[PDB]
Amino acid sequence: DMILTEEMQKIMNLIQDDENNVFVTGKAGSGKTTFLKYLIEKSGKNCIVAAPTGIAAINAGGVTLHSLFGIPFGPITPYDRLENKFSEYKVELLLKMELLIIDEISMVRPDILDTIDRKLRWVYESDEPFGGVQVIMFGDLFQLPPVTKKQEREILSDFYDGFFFFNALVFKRTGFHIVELTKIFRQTEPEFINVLNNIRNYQVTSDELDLLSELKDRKISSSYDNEYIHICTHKADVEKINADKLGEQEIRNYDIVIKDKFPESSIPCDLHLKLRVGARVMSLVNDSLKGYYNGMLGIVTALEDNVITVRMDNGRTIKFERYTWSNTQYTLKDNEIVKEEIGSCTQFPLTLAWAITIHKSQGLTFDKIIIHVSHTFCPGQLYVALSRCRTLEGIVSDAFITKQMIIPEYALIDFERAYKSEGNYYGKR
Ligand SMILES: Nc1ncnc2c1ncn2[C@@H]1O[C@H](COP(=O)(O)OP(=O)(O)NP(=O)(O)O)[C@@H](O)[C@H]1O
Ligand SMILES: [K+]
Ligand SMILES: [K+]
Ligand SMILES: [K+]
Ligand SMILES: [K+]
Ligand SMILES: [K+]
Ligand SMILES: [K+]
Ligand SMILES: [K+]
Ligand SMILES: [K+]
Ligand SMILES: [K+]
Ligand SMILES: [Mg+2]
Repeated sequence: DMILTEEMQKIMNLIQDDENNVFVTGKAGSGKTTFLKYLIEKSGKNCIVAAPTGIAAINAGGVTLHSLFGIPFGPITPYDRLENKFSEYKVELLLKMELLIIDEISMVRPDILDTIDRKLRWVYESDEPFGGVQVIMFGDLFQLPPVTKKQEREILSDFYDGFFFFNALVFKRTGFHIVELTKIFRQTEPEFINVLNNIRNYQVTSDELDLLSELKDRKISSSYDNEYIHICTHKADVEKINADKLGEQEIRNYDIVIKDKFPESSIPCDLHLKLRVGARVMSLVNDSLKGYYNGMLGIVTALEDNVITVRMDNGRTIKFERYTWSNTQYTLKDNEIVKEEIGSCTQFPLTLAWAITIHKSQGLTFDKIIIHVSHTFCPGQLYVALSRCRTLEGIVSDAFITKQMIIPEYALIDFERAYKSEGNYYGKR
């Protein structure tokens, strides 16, 4: 099924030289996550996969950056004392790590990368950036940026020119190639692709916003008994919609089981899943053999002790059983890095889905969406919402989309221009 595009080939070609660090990014729905999974499978026996959040790490089959490197919470400046001592076994592990793959790099503050650099140089007793470890980073700055507090920006401001990962001081001493994936798979309509790619970059014309005006529809947007999913900025609004529609009549509760070490912030499913016949639900896992994917929507038709029957919007009925997620850590076996399970959790891979937040929609595909617009969108939020849908016809909004809803981050525009001007490379050569 998978196509290896010229851009994907370029990435694989670059990493044949173990001195090359690489940032892989791409337009919405261009195969970043799929290609990450491909690269990991090809990445050999001294590779560690990490991500900045627990759910992202579980999804990637890796570990959190915080656990791997013992990173404290909050901003660390280059001058803050790093005394966090690793265990002997952790040191032995890191000394065998030849390649570090980081997913969702776009949400990582620059000081995090500098702390990783510092700790690896400490472990390797070396002046070489990252202790000489090869680094491959995947993300999308235009969809999934960091969220920072004012106090955090104020601490970092004396040391950093900006608050994205590429602002890390380590990139005065090393650098990375960039490959952007530009073949879009999710959308197929050139007109839709063109407006999405313009919105992505805040190069959109107030004149394209007319094409989007036809998406506004009061009746559909105010309906909750269709097969649209309501995409909202705020968790509280999503919770209210799902709770209101769930109601209190004939509800069944299904409790999570957690075994051993599995931090709550890593748990990707509901702790106490409450459903009824007729509830709109979304699948949380990819299982091609069983005929569902992460993000697939349906309606509950039956509830039993160990099976939840759901008629999916594609017409297929699926008997969902409980799914088990595995929490791992890396260890050594001989001189090779291997994974070991340290905990697990078990629950039906379903969640209520009349509504979803923009944040929880990240990376997912939908056929029919209702976008609840906001006059206080943050950068990338409208783009993420629109780019969830396969086709223009599947999108409805509750009000006209306007230029006020597209907030630019000019640092990102400048970054893109900078690396392109240097042969798709950023930092020290
Ligand atoms: N190499 C590929 N060849 C063919 N189809 C692909 C390929 N990669 C991805 N797809 C298809 O495109 C869909 C979206 O891929 P995905 O890997 O989620 O992209 P993404 O860039 O991570 N999306 P997003 O995080 O929303 O910007 C997949 O579910 C596949 O159907
Ligand atoms: K594929
Ligand atoms: K290509
Ligand atoms: K290749
Ligand atoms: K090296
Ligand atoms: K990016
Ligand atoms: K920099
Ligand atoms: K553009
Ligand atoms: K909202
Ligand atoms: K039960
Ligand atoms: Mg993705």
